[PDB]
Parts: sequence; C-alpha cells; structure tokens
Amino acid sequence: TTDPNQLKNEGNDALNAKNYAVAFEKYSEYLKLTNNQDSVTAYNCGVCADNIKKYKEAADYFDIAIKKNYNLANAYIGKSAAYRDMKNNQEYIATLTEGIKAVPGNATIEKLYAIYYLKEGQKFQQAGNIEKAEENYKHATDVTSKKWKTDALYSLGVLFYNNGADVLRKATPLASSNKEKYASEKAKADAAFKKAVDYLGEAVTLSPNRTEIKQMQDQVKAMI
Repeated sequence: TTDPNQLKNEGNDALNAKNYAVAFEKYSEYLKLTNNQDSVTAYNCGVCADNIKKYKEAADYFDIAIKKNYNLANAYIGKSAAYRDMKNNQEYIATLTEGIKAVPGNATIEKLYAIYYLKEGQKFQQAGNIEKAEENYKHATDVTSKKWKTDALYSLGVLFYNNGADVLRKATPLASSNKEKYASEKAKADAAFKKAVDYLGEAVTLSPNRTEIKQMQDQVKAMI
C-alpha cells in the first residue's frame, strides 16, 4: 500500500488482531510518510515496537508522542520501559526524572521513580555503602506522595540506626583499652543516631498511622 491513510487502517487492523509486527511495519511507514504528526499512532507504534523487541525504535516513537504533548505519563513510562528492556538503568531513571518534572504527582511515574531509588538504596545498604545508600533514599523523597516519602524516610532512619549500632558494637572493647578511639567512635554513633531520630521523626509526622515507625524512633532515642 502507498496511501498513508490506507497504511494507518492496515496497522489498526493488525493491532486489533494482536499482530504487533505488522502494526509496527504499517504505522512506522505511515508516520514516515506524514512527517510524524499523528501522536496517537506514534504512541501505538512505540508499544508495538517494544512488544516485538525493537527497543530503540520504541523510544523514538514514544519521543514523538512526548514532543506533541500527547498521553505524557504513558509516553514517558513507555520510553523508560524501552530503556529498561535495553538494560540501560541510567537512561531508565533519567527518563522517569524527565517524566516526574513534566507530569508532577502522576501516581504510576512516582511509583516507578521511587521504586528505582529505594531498590538502589537497598542494594548499597546491603553492600555497606552508607553514603550511596543515603544519596539514593534521599532521591526517593523527591516524590510528592506522603506515603512514598514516608518509606524513603523510614529506610533512612533504619540505615542510620544500623550504622550507629554497628559503630557502638565496635566501640565496646575500646572503653577500657583505647579511650581516645572510644570517644571518637561514641561521637560517630551519636551523630548517626541523631540523624536516624530526625528522619524517623519526619516519617512519623507524614504517616502517624505507621506505629512501627514511632516504635523504632523510640528505640533510637533510647540510644542517645
């Protein structure tokens, strides 16, 4: 077929039958011949491309929808998913970051953004990298959702509570053998516990129904 309207109708027929490869073939040709102006078809073409594993092509079509301000939350999610499928985490989170800036307070984009950073923080916390765990959990607090902010703050509270306890653990044998180092370690533990009390306090304020957060803040206060 040569007629662009015929190509779009053929692509619609293919999509209706779940033949994503034909729909991609017909829509991509239609968009090429009509100067990429139909954002509804561009969005559908991006989904079809991702379904047949043409990930770079998918990202290109979702970009058309984004530039035409069409179905923005879905177009950013689609573009991010294409980069996730290409196993490109940096472009995955960069796209979600652009999406949260364009459509603030979109439930699905905020969930993906926050899950990414909570998982990164967890990964660094498990590998004992406190500074990088903190950086990642702090990014998960950038969401507008009070619920998602609460669990990023609760994760920061636990991170610093565990760090202060670990420092206190290593300082016990020093109390009667190296008082110089004992004072240094005690001050480090105190600083960690004070950060923990403050992050947990912030979480309790946003989610007073989360009684376990209040209980953990009480445990940290008992260490100061």
